[PDB]
Amino acid sequence: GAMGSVDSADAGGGSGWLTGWLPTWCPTSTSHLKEAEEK
Repeated sequence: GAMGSVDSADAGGGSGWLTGWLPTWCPTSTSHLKEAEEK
């Protein structure tokens, strides 16, 4: 599985093609408090 790194927001989520039709390029991930794992 893939995972982001650091960003704020660009896309704002998905609806169709965003179901996995792009490379690691996904700044939409506004995460921060990832589960038990490497930060």
